[PDB]
Amino acid sequence: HMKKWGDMFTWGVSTSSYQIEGAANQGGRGPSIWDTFSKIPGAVANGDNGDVACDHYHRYNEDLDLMKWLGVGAYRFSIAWPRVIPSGYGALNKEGMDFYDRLIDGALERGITPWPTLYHWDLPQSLQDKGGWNNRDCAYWFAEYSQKMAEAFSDRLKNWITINEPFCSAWLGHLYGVMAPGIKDLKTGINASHHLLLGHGLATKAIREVSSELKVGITLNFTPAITLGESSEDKLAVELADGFDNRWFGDPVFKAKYPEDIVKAFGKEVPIHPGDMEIISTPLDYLGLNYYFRQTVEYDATAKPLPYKQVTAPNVERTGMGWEVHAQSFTELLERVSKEYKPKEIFITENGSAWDDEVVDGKVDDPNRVSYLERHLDAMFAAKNKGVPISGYFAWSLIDNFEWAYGYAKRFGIIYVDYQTQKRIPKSSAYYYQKRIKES
Amino acid sequence: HMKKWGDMFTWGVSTSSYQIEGAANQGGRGPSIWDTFSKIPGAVANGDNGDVACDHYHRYNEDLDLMKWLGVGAYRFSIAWPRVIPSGYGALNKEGMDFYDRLIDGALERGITPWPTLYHWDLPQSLQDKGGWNNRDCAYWFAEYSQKMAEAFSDRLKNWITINEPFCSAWLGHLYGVMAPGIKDLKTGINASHHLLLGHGLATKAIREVSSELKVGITLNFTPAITLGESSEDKLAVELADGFDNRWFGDPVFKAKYPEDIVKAFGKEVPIHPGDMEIISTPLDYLGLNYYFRQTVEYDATAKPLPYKQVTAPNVERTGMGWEVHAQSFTELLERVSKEYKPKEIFITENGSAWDDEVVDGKVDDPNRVSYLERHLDAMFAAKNKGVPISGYFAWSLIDNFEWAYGYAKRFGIIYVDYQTQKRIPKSSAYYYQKRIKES
Amino acid sequence: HMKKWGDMFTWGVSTSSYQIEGAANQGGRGPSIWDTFSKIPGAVANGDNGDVACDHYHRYNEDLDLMKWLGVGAYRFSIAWPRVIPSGYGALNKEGMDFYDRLIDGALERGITPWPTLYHWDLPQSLQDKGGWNNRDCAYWFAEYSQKMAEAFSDRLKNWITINEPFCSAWLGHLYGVMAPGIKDLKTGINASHHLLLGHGLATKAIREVSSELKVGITLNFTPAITLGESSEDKLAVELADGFDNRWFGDPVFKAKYPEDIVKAFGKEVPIHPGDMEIISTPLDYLGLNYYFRQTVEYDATAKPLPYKQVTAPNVERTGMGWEVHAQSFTELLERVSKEYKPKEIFITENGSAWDDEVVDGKVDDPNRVSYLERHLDAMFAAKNKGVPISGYFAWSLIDNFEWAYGYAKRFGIIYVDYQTQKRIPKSSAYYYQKRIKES
Ligand SMILES: OC[C@H]1NC[C@H](O)[C@@H](O)[C@@H]1O
Ligand SMILES: OC[C@H]1NC[C@H](O)[C@@H](O)[C@@H]1O
Ligand SMILES: OC[C@H]1NC[C@H](O)[C@@H](O)[C@@H]1O
Repeated sequence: HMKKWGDMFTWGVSTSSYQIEGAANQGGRGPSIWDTFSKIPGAVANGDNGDVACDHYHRYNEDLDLMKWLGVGAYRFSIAWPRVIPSGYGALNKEGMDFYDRLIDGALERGITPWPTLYHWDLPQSLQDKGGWNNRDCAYWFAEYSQKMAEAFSDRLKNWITINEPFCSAWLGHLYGVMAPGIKDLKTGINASHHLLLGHGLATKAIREVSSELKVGITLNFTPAITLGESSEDKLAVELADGFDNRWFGDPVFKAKYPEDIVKAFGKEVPIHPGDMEIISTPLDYLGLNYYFRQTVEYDATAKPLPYKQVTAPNVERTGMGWEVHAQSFTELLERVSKEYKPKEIFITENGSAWDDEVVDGKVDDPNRVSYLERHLDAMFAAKNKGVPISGYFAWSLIDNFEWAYGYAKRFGIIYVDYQTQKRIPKSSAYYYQKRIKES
Repeated sequence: HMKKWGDMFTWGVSTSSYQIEGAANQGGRGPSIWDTFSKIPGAVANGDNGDVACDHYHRYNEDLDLMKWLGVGAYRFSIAWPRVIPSGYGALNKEGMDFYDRLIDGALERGITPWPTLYHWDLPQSLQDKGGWNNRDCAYWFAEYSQKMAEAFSDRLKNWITINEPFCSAWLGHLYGVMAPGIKDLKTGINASHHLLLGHGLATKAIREVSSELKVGITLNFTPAITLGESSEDKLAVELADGFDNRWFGDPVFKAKYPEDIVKAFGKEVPIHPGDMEIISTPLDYLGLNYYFRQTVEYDATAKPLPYKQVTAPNVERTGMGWEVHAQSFTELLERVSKEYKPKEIFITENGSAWDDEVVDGKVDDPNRVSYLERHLDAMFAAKNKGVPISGYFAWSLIDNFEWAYGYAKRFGIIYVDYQTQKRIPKSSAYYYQKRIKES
Repeated sequence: HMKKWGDMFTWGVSTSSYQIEGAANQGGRGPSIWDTFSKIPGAVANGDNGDVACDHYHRYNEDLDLMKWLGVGAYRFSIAWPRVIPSGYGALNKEGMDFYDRLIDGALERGITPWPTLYHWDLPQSLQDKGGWNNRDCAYWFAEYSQKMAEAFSDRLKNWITINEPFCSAWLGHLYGVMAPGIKDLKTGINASHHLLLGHGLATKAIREVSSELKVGITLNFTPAITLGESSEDKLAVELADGFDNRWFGDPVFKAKYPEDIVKAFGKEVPIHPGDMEIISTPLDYLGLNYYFRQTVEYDATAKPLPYKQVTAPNVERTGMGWEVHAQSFTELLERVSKEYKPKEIFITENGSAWDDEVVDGKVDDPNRVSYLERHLDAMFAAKNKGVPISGYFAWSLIDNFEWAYGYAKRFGIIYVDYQTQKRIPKSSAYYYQKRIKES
C-alpha cells in the first residue's frame, strides 16, 4: 500500500459562502435562513451575523493570492443559493453568477482547482417561507438549482459536492434549534434529513445529465462515539449516538436504507416515496469526509429523542471549542468508513481546529493549531498507508470566519482575519501547511 | 518496482520548429523542404503552410510563460537547421543562432530545461537540391551542423536528441511522397533511411566529442501492429508491418543490423559502407519514444512494397485523426521496447491526441483530449511500476500548430491557438496536465 | 525501505554569517575573532577578509529571490553573535536584530523556512579577550545569547541548530591554529571542545525553556578514516583519526562520555564539572550532519598529539581543495551514524564541492560540481532507502563566499559571485539542483 508511480494527492483549503463572503445585501443577493437566524436575540454569540464577515465578496483576489502562496492545488468553496437565485426557484441573479465566474476564473488562472459545494446551510429564506427542508419540494428546488449551476460552471468545474453535513442542517437546525432555521421538532428533523438526502440524490443525477465526465460526491461529518463505562446500557448509548450522528446519513447514501435501530427508537416514519432510496443511494465518485472530534456518551433513560447524553471526559486535551483532540480516532474512522461504506475514494473535505489567537507584533503564532494539524495529517496518512483511498485533504479553513452560532470569536483559519481592517495575517499554521504541501 | 527515494520524473511539453515558429522568410532563414512542399497544390490540406504558424519566433516569451504556468520542468523543441545554416553546410546565420540563445536563456530563467531536437524534418532546401537524404553526404552535413549546435549551446543544454521519427522522413517523405520532399521511390526511401540513421550516429559521436558530460538519444515512433485475422498470412502481415514501421529503425540503432525479413522482402540493398553499422548503433543515454496508436493490418498479396494493408478495425474509439485510442497498447509497447532493445532509460518525447475543439465563451473544454491524456499517463505509469525505466513524459503539444499535410485543421495542443489573433487559450487538458504535474 | 504516504523531505541551501554578510563595521556590529585573525598577515590566503564578502547584509533581498527561484524549502543561515550582541553578553544591538528580522520575514514571505545556526565560528572578540572558548563562562555566555535569539525569533523559527563543527572551532582554532583564534595548544583545544559542547547543551536547554514546540540539534562534521596499509599499527591509526575527528564530539553528545582511547592517548584532563555530561548529552530532535570527504591515514610514531599522519592517497579524484571525491563513503557514514548514535532524524546541513570556475559569456558551466552533487545525492538516498532517517539536504553553498583561511579563491557556490561587482550568476549546478528539488 506504499506509494506507486502515478498516484496523486490533492492539497486544499475550505470555506463556505455565508461564513466569508459578506455583501449580504449587495449584488442582488436575497436573504438566507442564516440572515434571519442571526437576527434573533440569543441565537448567535455577541449578536454576530454574516452581513460583512471577511468581505470575501470584494477581497476574493487577495484570498486567491494567499491560496496560490500556500501552494494548494484545490479550493473547496460553496455557492450561495440565495445569491444566485434569490427566490430559491426561478430567475438567476446575473450579478451573483458573475461573482462566481470571476472567482472560478481567478482560481484557474492561478492553477487552483475550485471544488464547489452546492449547499452549505444558507437556504434562501424565500424557500424557508414555504417550509424549507420540511417541504419535499425543497429537494427538487435544490436539484434544479444544482442543474443550473452545473450548466453554468461545469465547463470548468469537474468535481462537485452536493450538500455539506446534513447532520447539522437536519438535527441542529430542526430538532435542537441551535442552527438556522431554529426549529425544535423531531418529525421536522426527520423530514428535513430525508429531503436533504433526496436533494443530494436528485442533484447528483441532474449534474450527471449535464455531462458524463463530471464527478459528484456528498460531504458527511462523522463523530465517532465512545463511552467510559462498561455496562451494556452504556454500550447501547454508543450505538445510539453512532446511529443518530453517522449511520442516519451514511446508511441511506451507501446502503439505501435508514438504520432500523434508530427508526425504531424514534417511533416515527421517514417520508419515503417510491424511488427515493434508489435516488439517495445513487453511486458517488467520492465521499467528502469531515472529521474534528469524537464524542463521549453514557446512557440516560430520561434523555430525548434518544436515551443517551454527552459526557465531558476528564483530563483530555481540548481545543478552544471544548472539542477533544484525539487524532487516533481519525485513523480508525477512516478505516471504518472504508470497510463499512466502501466509497470509491475519500477526500477530507474538512479538518481543523480553533484556538484563542493573539496578534503580537503583527504576527500570529498558533502552536496548538499547528500541533493539531500535524497530528491529524499523520493520522490520515496512517490510514492511507493501510489502503484507505484518501485522495486529498482540505484544511478548514483558509481564513478565520463566521463560526455559525459561535460568531467570529471562534477562529479556525490558518490565516488570521482582523475584522476591524479585514487584514489577513498568515499564522504559524499557514507556514506549516505550506511546507507540508511542498515537501510531501 | 515501487517508488524509492531519489527517483526522479520529468514532465515536459513538445513542439517542433517548422510547426510553430513562423518567421519563415525573416531573420535570415533559408527555405526548408517543407516550405517547398507546402507550395505544391494538393500536398497540404487547405493549402496551409508554415510561413506564420504560431508566430513563436516572436511570441516565444508567452509560450515559455505558459510552460512555467503549467509547471513543466522540461521543453522539447527543435532547432531549424535552415534558420541557423541556410545553405545547409557553411556559415552560421548569427540572427538565427541569437533566437535560439534567447529561447534557451528564457527557458532557463524560468526553471525549464530545454531538450533540443536537431532534426525534426525541416531539411534545408539547399541540401535537398543536392539530393537531400538520398545523398550519403547529408549524414555528414547533419553531423557538422549538430557539432556546431553543441559547440554553441551545450554549455547550457546537456540532453540532446539527434533526429525525430525517421519513419516519417524516410518512408512518408521518399516512398509514399505524402511528406516533404514528396518523392515516391522505394530505393530512395531505403537510402534516406540509412543516411538518416547514419546521420544520427555521426551526430551522436560529434556531440560527445564536444563534451563527455553531454547525453544523446534518438526519437523513434513505434506503431504496434495487430491483426483481426487468425490466418498464418495475417500473422505474417503483423510481422511485416512491425518490421517496416518499427524494426527497420530500431534494429540498426540497438542491434546494428536491418531486419533481414524486410531486407529480403524489399529485394534491394541498403547502401551500407564500412563503419556505418558501428556508428548507427553507438550507445545512447536514452530512447525518446513517440507513441500515439496501434495499427491493424491484414495480408494483401497485391500491396507494395510489402504484401499487407491497413485495416480500420470496427467499433473502437478514435481521435479526430481517425487514430485508434487504446492506452493498454502503450503499456505493452513500453514493456516490449525495454525487453527487445533495452535502452538505458526511456523518455516519452511525444504522446497526445487531436480532436475538433470549439471556443465557447472564450474557453475550450476538450474532455476527449483530457480522457486520452489521463488514460495514457495511467498506462505509462503502469509500465514504470513494472520496472520499465521511463524517466519523463513530454506532451505533444504545448500549442496547436501546423500538423504537416493536415495543416492547421488538426489541433494537438493542450493550449488552443486562435490563428486569426494568435491568442493562446488553455484548454481543459492544460488544467488537467497542470494538476497531474503538481499532484503526482 | 519503502517510501510511504506522508513522508517528507526538505531541500535547502546553506551559508554562514561571516562568510557572506560583509558590513563588518556597519550596523553596530562588533568585531569577531575572524575580523582579528584576518588582519594578521599569513593567516588567510591573499590577505582576504570578511569586511565585504558577498555584501549579503545589503543584498539579502536579491539572495532570497535566488533561493525562491531555486525552489528550496529551507535556508540554513547563521546569526552573527557579534552583530546582535557586540560585547558578547549585555546589550542587544537593535540594528543587528532588525536585520535578522527582515531576513527571516523575507524568507517566510517567499515560502522559505529559515534554519538558524547560532554559532558558526564568529565568536565576539570581546569574549575572546576574556579567554574565549578556553573560559568555561563562554558556554554560559553562548547559552544566554541563544536564549535571547529564541526569545526574539522563535515565534517564527521552530528548528534550531546550536553550534557548527566544533572539530574546527576546537582543534583547528586552538590546537593547529589554522583557524581563528589561531591558538596552538592541546590542553586549550581540549578545554575549548568541552566548553563548545557544554555551550551546545546549555543552549539547547535554554531554547526549550522558551517554548516546548521548538526543535534543536547540533551540526557535526564527520570525516571517515581509512588506511591503505595492512599493518596493525595502520589500523590503529584509523581508530585514532576517527576518535580525534568524529567520536571526540559525537560520543559526548550521544553517549555522554568522551572516547576513552583518545582521552588516554592525550593524557590530559577534560575540565568536566559534575553535571556537565548530562547537559552535553541532552536529547536532540535531529543531528545536522556535514560531510565532504574521507581521510586516508597511516601510523606515525613521531606525530602529535596522536601518532598518525594524513596520507594523500594516489590516483583518486579530488576537488579544487585537494579533497578526495568518494560518494560511497557518504552512504556508509550515514548508516554508521544511524546505527552507533541513533539520532531521531538526520539533516545534511552541509555537503558540496569547490572547483576552479570560469565565467564565459556571462555564464558559469561547472560540470565537476554538478557531478559531485549528483553522486552525493545518489549516495544519500541510498542510505535513506536502507532506512536511515535522512529528512533533508542543504547544499553548501547558495553563493560563493569567504572560505576561511583559503579566502575567496575557493568557490563552493551553486551561484557564482563576481566580487568586483557583487553580481550573482547561477552556475550549471544551480540549474541541476533546481531540477532535483522539483523532480524528486
Ligand atoms: O465547526 C467548524 C466547521 N465544521 C463544519 C461546517 O461545515 C463548517 O462550516 C464549520 O465552520
Ligand atoms: O502527428 C502528430 C505528431 N507526431 C509526430 C511528429 O513528431 C510531430 O511533428 C507530429 O505533429
Ligand atoms: O569548507 C567548506 C565548508 N565546510 C564546513 C563549514 O561549516 C563551512 O563554513 C565551510 O565553508
